[PDB]
Amino acid sequence: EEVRQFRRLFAQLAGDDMEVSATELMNILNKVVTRHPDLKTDGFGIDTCRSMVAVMDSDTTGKLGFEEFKYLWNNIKRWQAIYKQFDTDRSGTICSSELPGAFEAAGFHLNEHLYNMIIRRYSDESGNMDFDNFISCLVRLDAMFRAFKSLDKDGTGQIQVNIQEWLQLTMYS
Amino acid sequence: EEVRQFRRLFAQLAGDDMEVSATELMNILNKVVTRHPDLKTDGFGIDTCRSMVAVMDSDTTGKLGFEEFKYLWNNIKRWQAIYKQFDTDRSGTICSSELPGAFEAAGFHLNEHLYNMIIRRYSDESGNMDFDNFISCLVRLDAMFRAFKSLDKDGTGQIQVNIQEWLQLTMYS
Ligand SMILES: O=C(O)/C(=C/c1c[nH]c2cc(Br)ccc12)SS/C(=C\c1c[nH]c2cc(Br)ccc12)C(=O)O
Ligand SMILES: O=C(O)/C(=C/c1c[nH]c2cc(Br)ccc12)SS/C(=C\c1c[nH]c2cc(Br)ccc12)C(=O)O
Ligand SMILES: [Ca+2]
Ligand SMILES: [Ca+2]
Ligand SMILES: [Ca+2]
Ligand SMILES: [Ca+2]
Ligand SMILES: [Ca+2]
Ligand SMILES: [Ca+2]
Ligand SMILES: [Ca+2]
Ligand SMILES: [Ca+2]
Repeated sequence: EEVRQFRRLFAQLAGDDMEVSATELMNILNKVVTRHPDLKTDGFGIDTCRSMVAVMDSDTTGKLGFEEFKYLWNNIKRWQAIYKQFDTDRSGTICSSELPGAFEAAGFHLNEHLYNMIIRRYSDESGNMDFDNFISCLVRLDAMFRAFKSLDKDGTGQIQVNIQEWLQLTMYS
Repeated sequence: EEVRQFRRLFAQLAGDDMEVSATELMNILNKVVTRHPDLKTDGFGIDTCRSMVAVMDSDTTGKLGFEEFKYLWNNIKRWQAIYKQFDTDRSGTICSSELPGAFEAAGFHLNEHLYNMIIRRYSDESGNMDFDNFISCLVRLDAMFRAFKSLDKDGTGQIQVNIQEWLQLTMYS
């Protein structure tokens, strides 16, 4: 049903090597947002898309297999709905006061300091975040929570990170 | 003298707020790299410059002050010299086989696994890395080593962090 449409989508996007490259992902995300005039964006750039692919590429093939792509695509589908719901002035962007509500709706309850850091890193000079920056941020945030969770086997809220794992987790992202 | 020139050029670049934004940095790196055609590039994009600024913004103003800028600039100047030196076929690009000499000359000794990841994230389908990607990689890799070492004064090879700390450390595009 939806399982067959999705499988078709992935097959046609992934093409001859049966995995989704950064460039394939970039072209599809740009194709789709082009149809949503309520999402303001200067575009999905290659560098951003290589970042998204690396962070999602948990088997280190270089590209996104079916499950990796499914996980990402379904996140974006939920996250775009959130963005539109929380763009309560229809600017096409998420401003500083809209951001906490949006991230919280996505399951990320941060604190003022962390929201300010993300606005600082991801939002523009007026404190507005456009749609590709918003998705780029959430992919990584979601990945970073997941990485923490894997390392926190005993549920102490502290993790021990060796230098090798640190370099992999930050450089292959 | 060189010191006076550097201060003038920074003052001119930083303008009214006396700090260098990601957009200001993008513009000057694109203007300078165009004068060095041996450094082949598809350009410095805004996302890559926002990341550089973020990783260099140690007083969290959101932009690079004089000392933060100088430090990034001096690294870029050393690193461009290494890129030219280790580009032995003169392709304007750093191939997989040229990369470790270059990283070794920058002071970094990474295992094969980490090279594979960096090559997948930053080089093309032929294993060639262009100049903006080489610089983006090195600015990040340096910053990540420096971050880890700051938190591991004793050289245990490990750091311990909570979720807040982990997010502050990693939430870098
Ligand atoms: O449920 C799904 O898989 C959907 C996929 C989808 C929607 N439009 C598409 C266009 C192409 Br060319 C392929 C696949 C498409 S419909 S949900 C939706 C918005 C939505 C879903 N993913 C999005 C990504 C981006 Br970038 C922008 C908008 C997206 C809606 O109902 O509006
Ligand atoms: O060759 C040039 O264009 C140089 C420009 C230059 C020197 N000092 C500058 C200060 C600012 Br705020 C802007 C431009 C300046 S002199 S060579 C140099 C560094 C260097 C060499 N190649 C480079 C490429 C890129 Br992209 C960035 C810097 C590069 C230097 O003297 O530091
Ligand atoms: Ca493919
Ligand atoms: Ca993969
Ligand atoms: Ca808004
Ligand atoms: Ca954007
Ligand atoms: Ca400025
Ligand atoms: Ca600063
Ligand atoms: Ca070469
Ligand atoms: Ca490039």
